[PDB]
Amino acid sequence: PKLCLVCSDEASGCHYGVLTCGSCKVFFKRAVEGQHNYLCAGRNDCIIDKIRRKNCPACRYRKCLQAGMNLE
Amino acid sequence: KLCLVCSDEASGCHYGVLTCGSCKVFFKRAVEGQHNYLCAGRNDCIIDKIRRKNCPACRYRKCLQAGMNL
DNA sequence: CCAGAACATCATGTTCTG
DNA sequence: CCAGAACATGATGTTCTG
Ligand SMILES: [Zn+2]
Ligand SMILES: [Zn+2]
Ligand SMILES: [Zn+2]
Ligand SMILES: [Zn+2]
Repeated sequence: PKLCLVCSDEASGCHYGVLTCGSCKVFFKRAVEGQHNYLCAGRNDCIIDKIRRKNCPACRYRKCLQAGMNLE
Repeated sequence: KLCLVCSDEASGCHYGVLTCGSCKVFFKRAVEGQHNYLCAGRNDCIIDKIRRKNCPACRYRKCLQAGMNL
């Protein structure tokens, strides 16, 4: 098996340049195309795992960027 | 005038406390649903009009600290 | 005016299609 | 295999109903 570089769930494949799970793949594509602006309610360092990833879009988006996801 | 939980514009006195509509229904569903809420932070999230949706654990906790019940 | 239900929209995740 | 669209669903918020 292989892990999502963003949320540590089971990766489904290489998406947007990075190993990710399906949910993170479509989250990113949705985050980079739409207007959302996200606000972190903690300290910009929220725990993004399978359980908590939808708590903080802001921190999930940032982790997406830091892993190097991009549309091409 | 301001929701004690999220500082959004309150609507009336709900469950003991001046809160907004969204907080009223969140609180009732919280208590009467008993979901496993988990904070992604340190159990001290900021809860305002936007951030209240981020962390229902902290939101439900702040409701309690405000005095909401029944 | 307020509680509870009903409705409407959000946000997310799986599945399908190209 | 991967991207983009379509579908499915549970959480949130507003409106109606008692
Ligand atoms: Zn992921
Ligand atoms: Zn965060
Ligand atoms: Zn509120
Ligand atoms: Zn929290």
